[PDB]
Amino acid sequence: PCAACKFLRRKCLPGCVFAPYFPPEEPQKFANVHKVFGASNVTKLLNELPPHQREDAVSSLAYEAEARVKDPVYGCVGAISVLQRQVHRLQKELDAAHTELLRYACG
Amino acid sequence: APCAACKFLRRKCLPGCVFAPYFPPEEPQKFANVHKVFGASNVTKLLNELPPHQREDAVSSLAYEAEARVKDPVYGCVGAISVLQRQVHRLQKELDAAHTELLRYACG
Ligand SMILES: [Zn+2]
Ligand SMILES: [Zn+2]
Repeated sequence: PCAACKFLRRKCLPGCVFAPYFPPEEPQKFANVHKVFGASNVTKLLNELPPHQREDAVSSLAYEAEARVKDPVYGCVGAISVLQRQVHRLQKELDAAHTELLRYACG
Repeated sequence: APCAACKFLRRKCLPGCVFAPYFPPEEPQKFANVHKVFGASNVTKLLNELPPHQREDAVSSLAYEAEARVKDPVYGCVGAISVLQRQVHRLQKELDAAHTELLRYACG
């Protein structure tokens, strides 16, 4: 029984569409995804993808869902905002450093 | 005029519609993306998990996340995080090296 069928009460049949990606030892993975995206959407979105991309797709969904559970307002957009601010700060600092270095290089 | 959610769902946008303050008619693709990725029912319930003063930010985040998954159906906005993780590390390395070079100009 995969994590999905355990959660969903149903028997986990050969070819259960979640079993390849929701093992029972990771209950949190399916609970978060179901709460944020919904089991039906996930089946729909996985069917739209090449089979060889579905493992990475599930991993991304699980990451996004977990971030949504722990930060209901921003989810992982919060991380993106934090990282974008730090890029800006560092690029500003690098600007000053590069001009200082260029002045030294000119004698 | 019905909000973008009610126009998409082909239902009457009534006074008190939970979507109307956040899905204006001028931005139909915003709702279409959020509906595809999260679903109207999930957004309805999340919006009611939140106080009024956070709903606008929540929808903004959902919209960005859904648009990212339309553009990148595999990784979504996690691809952005991966890129930003690499870039921050790289810029920090470059800045540390520049500070080291500056000190050698003054001391070495
Ligand atoms: Zn199963
Ligand atoms: Zn409406």
